Amino acid sequence: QGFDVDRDAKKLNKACKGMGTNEAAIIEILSGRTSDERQQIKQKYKATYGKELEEVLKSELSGNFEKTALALLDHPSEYAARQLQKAMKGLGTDESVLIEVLCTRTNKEIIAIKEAYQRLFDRSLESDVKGDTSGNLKKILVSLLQANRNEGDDVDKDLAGQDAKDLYDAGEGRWDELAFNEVLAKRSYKQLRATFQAYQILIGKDIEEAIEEETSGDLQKAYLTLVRCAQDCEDYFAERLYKSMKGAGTDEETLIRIIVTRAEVDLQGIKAKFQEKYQKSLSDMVRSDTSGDFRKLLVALLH
Amino acid sequence: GFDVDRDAKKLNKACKGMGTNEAAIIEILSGRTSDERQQIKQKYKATYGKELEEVLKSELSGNFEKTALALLDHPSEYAARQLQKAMKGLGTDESVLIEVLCTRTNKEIIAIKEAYQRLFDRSLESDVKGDTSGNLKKILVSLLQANRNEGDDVDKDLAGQDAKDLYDAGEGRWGTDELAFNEVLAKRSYKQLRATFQAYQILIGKDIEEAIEEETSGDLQKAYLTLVRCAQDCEDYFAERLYKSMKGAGTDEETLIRIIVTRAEVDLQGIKAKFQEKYQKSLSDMVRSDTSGDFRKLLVALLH
Repeated sequence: QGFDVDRDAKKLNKACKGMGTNEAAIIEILSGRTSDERQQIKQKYKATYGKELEEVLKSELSGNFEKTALALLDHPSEYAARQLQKAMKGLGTDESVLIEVLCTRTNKEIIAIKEAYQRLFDRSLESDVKGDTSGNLKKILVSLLQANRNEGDDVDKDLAGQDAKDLYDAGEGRWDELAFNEVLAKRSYKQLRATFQAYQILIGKDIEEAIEEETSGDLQKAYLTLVRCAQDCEDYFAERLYKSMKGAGTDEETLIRIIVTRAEVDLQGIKAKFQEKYQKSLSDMVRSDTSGDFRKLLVALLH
Repeated sequence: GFDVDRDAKKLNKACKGMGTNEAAIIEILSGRTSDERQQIKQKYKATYGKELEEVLKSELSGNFEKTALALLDHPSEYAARQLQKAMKGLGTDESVLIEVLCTRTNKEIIAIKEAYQRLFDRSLESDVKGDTSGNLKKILVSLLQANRNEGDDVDKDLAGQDAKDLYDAGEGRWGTDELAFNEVLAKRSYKQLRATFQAYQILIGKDIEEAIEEETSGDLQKAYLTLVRCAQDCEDYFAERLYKSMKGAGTDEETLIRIIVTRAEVDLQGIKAKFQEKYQKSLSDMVRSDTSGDFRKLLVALLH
């Protein structure tokens, strides 16, 4: 009945500036509330308005802005379970996500992940791990799933000395992998730090050199991850955040998983170690390697 | 302090606002012709000082953004983008390259070559020669010449003679003469090729597609069958490609967008009709069951 170019270009402007206002409100709520507060909001939303909040966002958000929003609406253990289930695509496939989660979680966190996995997918996380890995990698990951790591406060100096000697002899092929599995999975992080410094004194190498020389493949990555996590877990995640950005493609899945799951664990320590390690802030590199509403949400999560 | 009722109320306000704002964007991107929204894109830049495509990239995401930006490009430019994205190695896959080059007229092949030069400072013919191989390279370059006969006359003597040539080029015990198939399927008219196919059926007893499936292989076969099917019934070709791109939980949504967008003002209404007859269900219904979110609303709106 009459093409009005000025009318159409006007309500497009009104709609676009409305998108930015609403997304700003969504970003404000998701990045300004704790996980428990977000759970209270999500429950109150469905009671008052009769719809599941996660469902409403699925129908109006897209891309990595939607993935981050739904990740923040899950419990940290639930999103970790969704990440593990998504990454297990058969034997021989990439295992980095399974190594990252299991080698950096406490006993209570691993138990919460195993509970979430069983509830979300009607199967045990251990069964899928046994069917997706093999060799000594299966042993160590299934071992970590037992969630029985020593988590006391005390250090046994004589035990740290004996473990260091046993780890060196296992690299020489005495009584080659069962010793690394037992020490790295069951000793406390504080006990392992004493074990590593004793290994440096006795042998002359740091334990990471010995691992790089005596192991390879995904098993080496798991041992190095357990060592890095016990010495400085914030430095580990800072490097994983950095390496996931170098490139125009950018593994944004790793970016979301680390920022969301570690938010109320050690995200502030990760940001400090990141600045000290790369002379740039983690937030500054998000702006350099992301864009759109997804960048705006991550920057808000980094404060 | 922390007010749960306030934040949930603020969220419901922001959620209803995004539904309203997206409805306004969908109603315009699907309610205006390509020329009409080309004026809106330039009018938006003059009135508000920001390019519309850049404003949408910062607020839209996913395949909703991909469709929105596809509707704001000329169908020649978006076809050139699809070629540049799918071109990434000597082997790889050539589905997008075969689909576009074997279904466009001379006027449309030129506009893609022009847009590809303007967008990427590169020759589309040059990039094809580096990505393709074998006789698939020779036929796709031959289509890029945009010199196919587009007359209305049909030479019945030539249709019968080309039919004999296409049979002799596949019955040679030395090797299938692929240079002869590249000649007929690329330079004869669509209406001329139909007569060539009818003559081949009468002379040989096999359909021309049955002869291709047992005398060529790989992507060269896919290029031939695409040329035959678009010359025979191009609305039925895109009807199948739309159907098979959705049969599955994965759903190739890139192909779904590329077809609906590049063929919107060409023969999309003919594609929708052939889809209904071919599968007993409308394209709008199958899209409604194999997509979700604001991406589904924008597709349903594009199908009217």
